[PDB]
Amino acid sequence: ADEKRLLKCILHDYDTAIRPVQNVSDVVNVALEVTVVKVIDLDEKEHVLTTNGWIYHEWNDFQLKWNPSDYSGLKKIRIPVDRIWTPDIVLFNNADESYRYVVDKLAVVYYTGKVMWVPHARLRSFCVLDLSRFPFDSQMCTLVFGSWTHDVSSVNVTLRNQSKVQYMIDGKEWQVTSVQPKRYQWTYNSNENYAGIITGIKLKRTSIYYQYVFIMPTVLLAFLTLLMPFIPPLGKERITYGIGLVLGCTLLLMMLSDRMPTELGNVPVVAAYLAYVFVMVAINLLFAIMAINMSMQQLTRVIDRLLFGSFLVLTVVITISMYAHY
Amino acid sequence: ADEKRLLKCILHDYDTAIRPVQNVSDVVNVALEVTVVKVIDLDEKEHVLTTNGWIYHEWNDFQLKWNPSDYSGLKKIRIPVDRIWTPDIVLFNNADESYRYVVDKLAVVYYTGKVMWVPHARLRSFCVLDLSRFPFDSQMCTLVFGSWTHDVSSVNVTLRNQSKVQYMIDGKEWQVTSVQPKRYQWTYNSNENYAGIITGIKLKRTSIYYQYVFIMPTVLLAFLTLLMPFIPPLGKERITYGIGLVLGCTLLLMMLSDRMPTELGNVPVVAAYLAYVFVMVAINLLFAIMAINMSMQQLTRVIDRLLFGSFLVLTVVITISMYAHY
Amino acid sequence: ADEKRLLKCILHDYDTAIRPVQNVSDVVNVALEVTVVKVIDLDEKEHVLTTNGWIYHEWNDFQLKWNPSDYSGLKKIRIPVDRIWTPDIVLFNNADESYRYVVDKLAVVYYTGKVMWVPHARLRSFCVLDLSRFPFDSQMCTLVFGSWTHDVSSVNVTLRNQSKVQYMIDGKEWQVTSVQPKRYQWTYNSNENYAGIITGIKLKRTSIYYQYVFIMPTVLLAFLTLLMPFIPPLGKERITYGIGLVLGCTLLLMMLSDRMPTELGNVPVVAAYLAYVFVMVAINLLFAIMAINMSMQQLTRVIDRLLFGSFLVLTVVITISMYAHY
Amino acid sequence: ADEKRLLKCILHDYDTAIRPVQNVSDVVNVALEVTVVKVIDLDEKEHVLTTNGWIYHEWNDFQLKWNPSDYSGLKKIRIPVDRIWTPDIVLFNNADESYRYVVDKLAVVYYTGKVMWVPHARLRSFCVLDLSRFPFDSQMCTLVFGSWTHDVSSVNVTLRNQSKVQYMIDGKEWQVTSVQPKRYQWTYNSNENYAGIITGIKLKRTSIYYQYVFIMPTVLLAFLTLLMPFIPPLGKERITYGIGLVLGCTLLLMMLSDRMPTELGNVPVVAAYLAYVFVMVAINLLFAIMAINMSMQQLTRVIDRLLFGSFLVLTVVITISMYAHY
Amino acid sequence: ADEKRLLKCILHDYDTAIRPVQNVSDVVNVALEVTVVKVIDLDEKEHVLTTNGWIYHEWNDFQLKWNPSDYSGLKKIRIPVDRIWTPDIVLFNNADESYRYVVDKLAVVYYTGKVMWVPHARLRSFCVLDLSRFPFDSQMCTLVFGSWTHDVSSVNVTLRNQSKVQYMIDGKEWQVTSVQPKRYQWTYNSNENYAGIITGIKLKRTSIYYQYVFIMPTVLLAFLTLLMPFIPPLGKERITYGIGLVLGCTLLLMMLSDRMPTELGNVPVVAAYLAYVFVMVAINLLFAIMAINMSMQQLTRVIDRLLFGSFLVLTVVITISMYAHY
Ligand SMILES: *[C@@H]1O[C@H](CO)[C@@H](O)[C@H](O)[C@H]1NC(C)=O
Ligand SMILES: *[C@@H]1O[C@H](CO)[C@@H](O)[C@H](O)[C@H]1NC(C)=O
Ligand SMILES: *[C@@H]1O[C@H](CO)[C@@H](O)[C@H](O)[C@H]1NC(C)=O
Ligand SMILES: *[C@@H]1O[C@H](CO)[C@@H](O)[C@H](O)[C@H]1NC(C)=O
Ligand SMILES: *[C@@H]1O[C@H](CO)[C@@H](O)[C@H](O)[C@H]1NC(C)=O
Repeated sequence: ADEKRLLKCILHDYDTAIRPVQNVSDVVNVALEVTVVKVIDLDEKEHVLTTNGWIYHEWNDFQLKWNPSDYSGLKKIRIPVDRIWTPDIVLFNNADESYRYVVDKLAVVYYTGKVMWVPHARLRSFCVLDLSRFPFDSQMCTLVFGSWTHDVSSVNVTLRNQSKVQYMIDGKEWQVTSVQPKRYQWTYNSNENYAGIITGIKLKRTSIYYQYVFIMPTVLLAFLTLLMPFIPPLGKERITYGIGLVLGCTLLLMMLSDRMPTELGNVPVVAAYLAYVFVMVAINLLFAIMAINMSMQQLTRVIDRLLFGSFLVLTVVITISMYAHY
Repeated sequence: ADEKRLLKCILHDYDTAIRPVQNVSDVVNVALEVTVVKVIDLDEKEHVLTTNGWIYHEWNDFQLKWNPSDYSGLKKIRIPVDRIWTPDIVLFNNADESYRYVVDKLAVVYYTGKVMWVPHARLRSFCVLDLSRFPFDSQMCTLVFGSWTHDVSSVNVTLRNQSKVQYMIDGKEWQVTSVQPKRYQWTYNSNENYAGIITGIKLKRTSIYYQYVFIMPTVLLAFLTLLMPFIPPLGKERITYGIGLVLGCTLLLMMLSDRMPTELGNVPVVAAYLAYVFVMVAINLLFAIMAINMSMQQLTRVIDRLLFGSFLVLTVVITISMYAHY
Repeated sequence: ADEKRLLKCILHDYDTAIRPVQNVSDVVNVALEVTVVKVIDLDEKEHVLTTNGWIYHEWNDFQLKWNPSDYSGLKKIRIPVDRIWTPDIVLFNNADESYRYVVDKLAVVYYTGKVMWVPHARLRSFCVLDLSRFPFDSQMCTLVFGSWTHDVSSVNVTLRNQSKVQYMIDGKEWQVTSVQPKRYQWTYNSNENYAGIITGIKLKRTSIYYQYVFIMPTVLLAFLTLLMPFIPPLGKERITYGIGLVLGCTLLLMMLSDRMPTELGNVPVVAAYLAYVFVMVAINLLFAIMAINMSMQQLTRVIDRLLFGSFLVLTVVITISMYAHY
Repeated sequence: ADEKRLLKCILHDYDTAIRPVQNVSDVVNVALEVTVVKVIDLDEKEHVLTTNGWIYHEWNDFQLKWNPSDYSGLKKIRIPVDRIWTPDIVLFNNADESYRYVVDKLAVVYYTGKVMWVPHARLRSFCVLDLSRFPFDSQMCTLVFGSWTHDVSSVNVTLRNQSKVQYMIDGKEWQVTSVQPKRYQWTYNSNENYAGIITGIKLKRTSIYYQYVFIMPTVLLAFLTLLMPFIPPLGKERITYGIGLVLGCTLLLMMLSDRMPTELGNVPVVAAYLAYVFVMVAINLLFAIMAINMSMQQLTRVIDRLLFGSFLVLTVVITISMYAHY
Repeated sequence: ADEKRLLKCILHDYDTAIRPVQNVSDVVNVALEVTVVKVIDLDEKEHVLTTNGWIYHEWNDFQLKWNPSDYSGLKKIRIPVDRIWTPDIVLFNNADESYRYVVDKLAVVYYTGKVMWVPHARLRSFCVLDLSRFPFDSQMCTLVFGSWTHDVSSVNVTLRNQSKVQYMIDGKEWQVTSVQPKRYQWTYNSNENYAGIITGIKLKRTSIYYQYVFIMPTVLLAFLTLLMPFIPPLGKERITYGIGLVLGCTLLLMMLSDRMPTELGNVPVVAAYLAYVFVMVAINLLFAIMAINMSMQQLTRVIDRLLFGSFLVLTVVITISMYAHY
């Protein structure tokens, strides 16, 4: 067949390690575009972002050159990348042992020498996230692609400006929206430059899981702690009520500590609210113990009334602040 | 032997990367049928479906052509796929790093050129599931198979209509039933088309695990919360009973939050019932605290009677609604 | 040396994909015997059985044939399986991504053409288990070995009847005993037959872990629930005692739900006993609340006496039934 | 260079599968010595021992033979094992899917034909452990190395008696000391013998983790249970104290069951002590309920005094026995 | 092209296993420098340090030698390491099964024969850590690189003194600072020396996670235990308050035991503080039980006053000591 003829012709002496430049003072312009098809997860316990998508490679191999008229058309031809040269472009913030692709067995080569690859992949990428508004947090995770072997004088990583589009994924957790990728240049020993593309995706947590698990038991334990100082001290049920709030808030703290990551810069607002509720139970237990201590003078109810007034107004302020965060 | 003769004959110049078409404007029709032998698990915590089954490949390789009379019969012959051409057909929603097969070492080739492969595999597939009726939920998970390298003008993925059958698996968790697969066409840059088969399987959770773990302690804590307002307030055991319900419902919430996934769109009905029980304990604690607060006028029992009446009728309505869900 | 001479002689034109039959209407009889050396674990949470053992292959390769007198003896010779033909026999219920062996680098070939392989392996096998008597359960897990590529007309999987022996392993968990393997024939599209061996091993759980973790706290919480109705109602300690049983039985339920698998057909007897204890605490709390409700007529002790009598006789019946299970 | 000359000379016709014997009735003596550099962990939950060390191979390859005077010295030469013959010696109790080495890329070959390998490795080995003295337990785990392909008539596994040394590792968990390795011979079908070395290492748990987590809360809950019968029954705080001990001992039991393995032969002494404390709380709750039951004759304090006396003397006996275990 | 000419010239007879020395009594000086770009995690539960960085190899290959004037410049050339010799330098304390690189597909070779490699990698390294000041602990973890095959007489591992720089990473967990690497020489059978570089990095935990999870509930439970002896004994709420502290401190202990590793040498200060709080609750429960025991002479308040005085002054001493640790 004619498809075997050009394949045996233009791969008769091809070496997969030779950089395809006609002159020694020349580079190859490798065009990249990462496109996410599905954001799988954002594991903040280990600061990784698991995602699925395809990275569009496009370079210009001048050694694979022919005219279609000698082969009766056939502009497109498909070669595995194990027999042609490929640029070593990997993630700059890879979060696993080795970088592997889902499909990497074919690459489209045109008659003009330009080569497309498009290997689909599952990318685990490190991305910095600040949990100062957990779980009502808007995020931004970056994927950095580039060459760690070839410098700028060997290859040139270029974004494609012909498709300056933006896309969105309406996940049930994250309302993922994309940011226009840019090029940022990393140096090496202040002489050699190692270029690379950077692509941000702006995650936005729209969750009903973390609200139901963390927001509503914390505000209801706050409600019970506010209901506590109407209990009269001379029956001996206020102290066991307070220690029940202590145990329930300890269980809620253990929930939160199981879910909140170790890799933490600032305290989340749900954690600060839970700490506020926990120390509020502590202060109310102090007031109950003092009240029953001098109950053995009996004009205690105005102290509990002003304590409920202060805790009511400050709890309304704190809850309104957390609602303004949401 | 004669089996070596045709193998050395029709693989004397075979290239595994050449697409087997006689004309350049021709495609190869690859027939697919996925068949599940056992659905292993549906991990909704990570939205994956682990299953075991074999995917039936069938294409037409015109380069492997011979007559049996020159080889004294032998219509069937078995070649490993590492020496012949195979289509790059993978899952469109694969949920692991790389796509691998359990057995992929043989493929049946006939004298008419048609090639069967049948590689058995363990497929981890992403599938969307809405837990609005957890755990009495009927589901539907899809397996999408297709080529991410060859377009429609190179290969053509075709369902086989000769076997339009349906099957079922009677698992102890899922009553798995199958749906007639169809073909859905995915586009690429609005010019190149990338076809593929889609196969739905309709899962149905028939579980006694999640009922015993979640349904019966929630309804029994509801029963205890309904029994609560018959306790007289002037003994100081109602408040510790209410905080015991608070701690028990917190433990049940921690059970549920351990089992309910983060990847959540809507709240499950067991979660809504547990939240209703938890806020019912909150309202009953408010009423008990108010009652013992003005116990220091003594006609409290009619308020507790009407409160039990309202909680009884609304609890019967909610439990009847959850039973109508089941 | 003479060992290289026959190796270069009878592998001078050997193809590893040719099925070794002299006539086209002939099969090769591959003799199998799986032998377990150690049953590692039975993970019922994922329905897998991890085991270690060697599978004894034995077939008849007529292409490796020589007389010892031309090579001065040397009946035994050892060839890696990468250079000779091997049958593609795998597990029919494999529970991992790919089937791999611990040692697969040598195979013994005799002068009569018969070939032994014996690759040792760690097998993860799916096996159906019914937990209707957890944890006093006698089990049976099956290992099915066969070819998914070669049919009956290509290879023939045969058990060896020369060694019809039975063995046993005295593990600290499982008293593992073996069952005589048999041959069961699986069909494919009702025309092609795909044979295979099946080997059952009869596990028997002899555990002191699950007894100490689950049986004794459940029966002691039953003992405390039986001790509950001797508490007089007019002190207000019966209700907090009952809610303490509620919280303790909730903790025990959370233990059991952590250990009991999701993949569940029937409720275990320890789970049914725990549910019975939990609803017994519910009924006793109902009786205590009713008693203290009409304590505000004072002839309550006969009701508690008959309640203890009914709960005593039915608890003795249930505990005797669970002991008869053991 | 001269280093390439002998490498091309004595590997000009080398086959990596030929067993290096001049006569057919000859074996090769492969000398083994495993040396542990660091014991990583002993996971008793899965009965594995993770360790790091190098296994010293030494055999006599008569096919790699030369005199140094033809190559101007160069007695030592270094060949990768992929081009020379190596014996297939693996662990007899391997605890992973496949046996792999950390470094296996070089092997030292001398001019006398003797070959050293020394591949460093991370070994996961099954070893039997009896937890009858957890966590004050002295242990012994074995590493068994041998060939599962070559029998005694092919290779001969030999310990080296020139280095009959013993070593020790002072870990913060295990005071690891080594035992002089010996040779134990395993049979196969009572005709073929499969030899192998066995090496015991005597672990000794010197832990402050398991003491602080398990020993001190159990003995302090025992202390509280002993303090319980001084509470007078006519205040209704003894029953809630006893149910608080029930809940605390249930939490401690859940700690222990999380840490104690399923793979259990005998109950640990900490588990037996916790069960004794738990049933002691049960007996004390029975005595408190009886006392408050006939409190409605008032000479109860001598019964509580003799109960404290019996529980004191038997608790001192049990604690002295557990201290004598330590 | 000219780039293929020298590649075919100086690799026309290259063997990848020959050590590149002109004389037999010569070594190759391999220059190493590990550089960390991001410290991923320090898992003290398994004593591993996961990090990302590149290790700078530099050796002198005299077999790859040419002048640029015969090839019109081209001093730099890039060869994959699979076709040239590379030194077998691995981690001496590797914490996984096999040592693999992220990128290892290129290596820069100059016209003077010196070869750079720079493979980026994710290193899991064992490092000793003493948790005597958890979580306010300054740490030091070491990465040891060297050859386990080539001795000092074959290769020579050398640090590069031209870049004696120090760097820092401002993580949200660890304020990572680097230490000047040195060379330490390991012996083998007291005759052969096996050199290697060692590089320390000085970690410093600056966390708000472990403080909020462990420090504040322990000090607040200490605060509640200090508030306990103002409760009058003749109401029967002191004992249930003390058992509530017992249950809350048990939950906090279970938090800490879940987070504190088994691999423990000394008790952490948070663990010692929690044990002190737990035994303080025990002593206060003893004093409350004694007080209510002889309440049935009534001058008890001075004993509780001196007990609060002693517990106040010793708690201030302990908390000031833990603050001086911080
Ligand atoms: C790489 O391509 C960009 C595209 O604009 C260009 O600006 C840059 O100079 C190029 N780098 C080179 C030629 O080294
Ligand atoms: C692929 O096969 C289907 C089968 O009906 C056909 O409808 C479709 O036109 C084919 N696609 C081509 C030929 O591009
Ligand atoms: C396979 O071997 C068994 C052994 O008895 C025999 O019964 C069966 O007929 C054989 N199958 C064939 C020859 O297809
Ligand atoms: C293997 O070596 C040991 C070393 O003493 C020897 O006793 C034994 O007989 C040898 N086995 C043979 C030669 O089969
Ligand atoms: C290795 O290099 C160091 C660098 O100073 C040198 O001191 C040492 O002697 C060398 N080792 C040899 C030549 O064996």
